[PDB]
Amino acid sequence: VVGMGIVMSLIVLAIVFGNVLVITAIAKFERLQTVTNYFITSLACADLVMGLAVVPFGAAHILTKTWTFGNFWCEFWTSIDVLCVTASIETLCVIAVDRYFAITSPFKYQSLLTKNKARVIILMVWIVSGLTSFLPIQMHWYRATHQEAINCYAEETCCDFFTNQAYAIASSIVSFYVPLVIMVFVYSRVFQEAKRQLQKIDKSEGRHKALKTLGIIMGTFTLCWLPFFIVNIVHVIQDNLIRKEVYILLNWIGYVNSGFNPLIYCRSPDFRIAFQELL
Ligand SMILES: CN[C@@H]1CCc2c(ccc(O)c2O)[C@H]1O
Repeated sequence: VVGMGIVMSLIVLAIVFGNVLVITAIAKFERLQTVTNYFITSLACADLVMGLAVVPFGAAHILTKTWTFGNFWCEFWTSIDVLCVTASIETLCVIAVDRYFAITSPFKYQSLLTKNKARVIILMVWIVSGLTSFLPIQMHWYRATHQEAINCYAEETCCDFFTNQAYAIASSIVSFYVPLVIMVFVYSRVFQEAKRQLQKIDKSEGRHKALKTLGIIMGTFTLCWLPFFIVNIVHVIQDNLIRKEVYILLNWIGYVNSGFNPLIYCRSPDFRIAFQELL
């Protein structure tokens, strides 16, 4: 009777609105065009596809309980989902490394990062993301062998995710773990440098904020994406261990992280000034 799809609809609305506003603010105002702002543009683009194309279809599968469209559309949708997730995570890793190189070596920062090199870095990230998602799925390498997967593949009405051990492990390793280690090392080094500067100032002037910022940045990403990949690894090893509904719920918890990115990275006085004029 009552339609409890409002919670799913608001997620799409917020994800579209925030990313569209960020993209328009960067594009229209020339005062915000900076090398560090191209990575934010790429991340916003990845988040925007997902609200428009993955969440709306996914909800219909959950609400209608059937996949009206064809099997080819299942393969295409799964490929887009994997592509966008891995691209967003790798963009976050690139942003962290850029901040590390900015803070650790200030004299050589300008030569290390130029407007030309950022283009190549972004293109390499997107190519690596595309190789992981489209090529294996579209060539039918990831498919399993057990009977339930075969029956699901044969029917053109159902649409469920079944994968084998090698693809699951390699996909998790490429998408999540190496970027996690890189960001951990980056932010530990940045925190050490900040603490040294604070103690120097205190020892100079004889007459918290960094911890809060790092906590926000690391904690939102870890809480959003860490729980899903653990069960992604586990469910292959032990088939009866984890039920499906938990898998879908954790995967949808992971999707919400796309709508939060403007809250963490975008805000700043210049971005606030830009946002004031548009609305
Ligand atoms: C449709 N759900 C998929 C299933 C597997 C998977 C996801 C995201 C990133 C990956 O590296 C994956 O291997 C999930 O979005």
